[PDB]
Amino acid sequence: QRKVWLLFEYPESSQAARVVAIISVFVILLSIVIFCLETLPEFKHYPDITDPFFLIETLCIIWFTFELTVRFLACPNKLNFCRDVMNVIDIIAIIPYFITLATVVSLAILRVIRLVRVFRIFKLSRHSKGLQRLGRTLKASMRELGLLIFFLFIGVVLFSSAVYFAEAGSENSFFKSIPDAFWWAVVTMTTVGYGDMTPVGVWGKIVGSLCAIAGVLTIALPVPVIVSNFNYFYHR
Amino acid sequence: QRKVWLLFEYPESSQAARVVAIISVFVILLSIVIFCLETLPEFKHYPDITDPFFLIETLCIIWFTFELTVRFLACPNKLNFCRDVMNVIDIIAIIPYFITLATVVSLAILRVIRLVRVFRIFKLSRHSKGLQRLGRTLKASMRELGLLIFFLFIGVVLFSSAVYFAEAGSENSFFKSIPDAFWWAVVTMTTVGYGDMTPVGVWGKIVGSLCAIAGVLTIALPVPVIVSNFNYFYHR
Amino acid sequence: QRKVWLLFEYPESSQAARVVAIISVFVILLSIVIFCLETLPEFKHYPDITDPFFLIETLCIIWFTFELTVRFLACPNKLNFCRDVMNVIDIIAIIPYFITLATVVSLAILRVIRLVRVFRIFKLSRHSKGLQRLGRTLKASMRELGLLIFFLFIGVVLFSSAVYFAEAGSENSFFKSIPDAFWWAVVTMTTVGYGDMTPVGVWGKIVGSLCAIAGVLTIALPVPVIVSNFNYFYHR
Amino acid sequence: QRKVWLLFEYPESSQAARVVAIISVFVILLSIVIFCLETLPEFKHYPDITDPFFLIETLCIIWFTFELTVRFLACPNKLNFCRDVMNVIDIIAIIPYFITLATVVSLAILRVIRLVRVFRIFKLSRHSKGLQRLGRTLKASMRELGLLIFFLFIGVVLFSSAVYFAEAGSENSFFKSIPDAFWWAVVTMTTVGYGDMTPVGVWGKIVGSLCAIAGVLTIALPVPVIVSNFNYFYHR
Ligand SMILES: [K+]
Ligand SMILES: [K+]
Repeated sequence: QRKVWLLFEYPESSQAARVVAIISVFVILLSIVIFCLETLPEFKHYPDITDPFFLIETLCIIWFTFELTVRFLACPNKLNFCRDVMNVIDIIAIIPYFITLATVVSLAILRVIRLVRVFRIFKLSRHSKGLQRLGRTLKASMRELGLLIFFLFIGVVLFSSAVYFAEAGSENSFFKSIPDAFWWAVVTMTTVGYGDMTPVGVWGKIVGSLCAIAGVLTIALPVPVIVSNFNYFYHR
Repeated sequence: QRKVWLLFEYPESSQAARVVAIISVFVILLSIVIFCLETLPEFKHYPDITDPFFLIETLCIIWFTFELTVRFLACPNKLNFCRDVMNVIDIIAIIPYFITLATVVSLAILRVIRLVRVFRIFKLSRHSKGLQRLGRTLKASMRELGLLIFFLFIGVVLFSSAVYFAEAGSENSFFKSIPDAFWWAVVTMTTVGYGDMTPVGVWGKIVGSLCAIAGVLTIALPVPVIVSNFNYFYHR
Repeated sequence: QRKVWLLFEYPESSQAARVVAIISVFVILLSIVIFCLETLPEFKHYPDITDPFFLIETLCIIWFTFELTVRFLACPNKLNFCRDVMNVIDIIAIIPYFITLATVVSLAILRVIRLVRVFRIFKLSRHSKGLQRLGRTLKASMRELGLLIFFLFIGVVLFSSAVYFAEAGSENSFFKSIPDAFWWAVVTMTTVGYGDMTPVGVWGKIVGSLCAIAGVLTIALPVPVIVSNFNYFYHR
Repeated sequence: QRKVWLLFEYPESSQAARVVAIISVFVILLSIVIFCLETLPEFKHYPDITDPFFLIETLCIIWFTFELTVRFLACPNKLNFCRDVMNVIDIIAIIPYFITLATVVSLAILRVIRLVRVFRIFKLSRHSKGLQRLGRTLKASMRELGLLIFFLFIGVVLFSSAVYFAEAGSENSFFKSIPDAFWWAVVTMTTVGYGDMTPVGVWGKIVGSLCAIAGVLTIALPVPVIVSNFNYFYHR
């Protein structure tokens, strides 16, 4: 039990453990590539047993379930294994296949279950030493970042309402309502700035200028929040 | 008096005070949602007693006025109650309902008062300690932010003048005048960058490149201003 | 001499000096507003004595020349009066009127001399206490800003070359040559991001992705340069 | 040998050394300008001996090869000469001419070798005192910048998948597949924001809003990484 546990959990234990970690990384990358390529227009049909993409998916899922079963059996205690995030992300990454397999042997639910496979990238943090530190740094500042998001929501509602009320007098305005102007306000406060929605009126232009100024303010506001978490997790 | 105080003002004093604060936050959120929703194209008519949006608005306004009256009567000092901003934001948020009610029982004046109701968001700062801290941090750096805004205005005027004078030789130019170029210059100095207004001439392109460089400078500039206020209120 | 000095130069000396400084600020603002408003299509025709804009310009120029002559006569040293930038910005701002007046009593030369009036904003630095400090902060980091501009130029040339050579295989590409791609590359490295020029090819999209990443790098790069100048002039 | 080595690679050795460095900078700039101007439509043909754009190239390449040969012959040892980056970049800068010359005396391969001439800019680092410091600062932070790029890739894959799956129900959507959405997700996470690809659905707009928020996060992320490298290489 301990031997296989250190073989599958500690890649630095031996060369075989490093090989296992490398093959796990390769399988994760292959599954991600297959998931991305499956949606290409020239590959989709208008699934089945003979589909090569299906075969690669079965191989990846078989490896994932074998690794998960081995780790669960070799875990020192079941509660810790079931409570660890790096294992819950793995158990979420396998269920969408099994739901699909049951139908082989309503479209609204099909929209989300096929989506959940994107989380396959998340066990890369296990094998990436730097990514664990980055995740810890992000988590340590999650409260202040949430507060910043709340402030951004306040500003986005303010500017959306202002621009809609200043643009109500234009017959060709894109802003039909504040819920419609939310997209523009959040794409302005965060400095992306698509050309698909811009004010045309003078008052709308003034409100947009104020929103752009607030966006300049808010693109630099979380910088001190990132500091004192970064430069802090690297020296101690 | 003192019984209903520390209860309508201090949620942490008792469970009843926490319940009152929670219901106040819920009413604020409901009023904000109703304000944003009522202008949707499928909801607006082309007000009245039977309108459900009107009923929810009356409920929210009744709760707001009851809370404001209770707080005013229970305050230990009438002088500072009016001077406090957290109460002026409350008293502004109730006026537009009463103006609307009088007409039920110049159109430009009607649009601004309707916009005034959007200040309902600001009472959320009372129940959010983090928002109070963020507001204090922003207020502590108001003067330097104003200086930065003045510098941005100087740059925006300079670049609008430059781009208009460089673009005067093009018959298809969007920049008809310096006020027209103001929108583009403030959209460039801020890194939003809409595609609705771009120079087409070579000299216009050079001026736009210089404006973009100055925009990188002007949004990388207020970072140290936010610092020494953040990381300062959280450490002292 | 010394009586009108410390009065035309030091507003804080007496109430009369403060009044003179206030009237100078008002004249500068009026001249700037008139300059911006003169180019509006409604006011422009398709100059003369009876033009109200011309009258306001003559009043502003008369005040400027009177103030400059008084300051020059009252200065204790003629050598440094010309060398000081706050006086050279004044002396450029008066020239365009005199050139225009001579014609009333090659068109490319006419557009630049009209343009150079934009520098009327810069005398506001004399009467703004914080603008001088901000200018000193910017000047103290001029060399590193120039280094950053040189790096940005290197990156812009590299990415323009890459995108043009990866996009020449498309008949509908906007990039006709490296100078054409310069505009897109400097619009991408700076995070303005206009939609007027975007790659359409796959290789063009990859090069654009790399340019956008380098743009994030180059917009986050000058922040430490602004620091150690800001927070340095405010503490020492 | 040592005398000419000091004359060539040490611009501070004498006035002649400074002259040699200046002429090398001038030749590099001339080659860059010629390379950029060669692709202009007014100059391209639809090469030969009489082409002036070929003669300037021959002169630049002759100077480059003379300098390279002199430096190689005057070097103290061959290993460091062939291992130093500022010399290997010179090696890459001369080969493309010789390949072109052979043909005068598979088309895609002929195009990439033309592209690789862009590296002519990189010899400017030798003669720029501050560019070496900037390169050292960038190199010292390359390990963490790679991790940041990896995080950006994870986020870009996640958001591309989310936006494609949310936008699958729209017949007019621009997102045909996850690789198509990769361009938009990069353009969003980096705060550039072209208007060529935007979601139109409500769920697509929500996913785009989340991607923009994460883009603000990822543009604020690398600032602390640049610090502790800057302000560190310039003080010790
Ligand atoms: K931006
Ligand atoms: K943009």
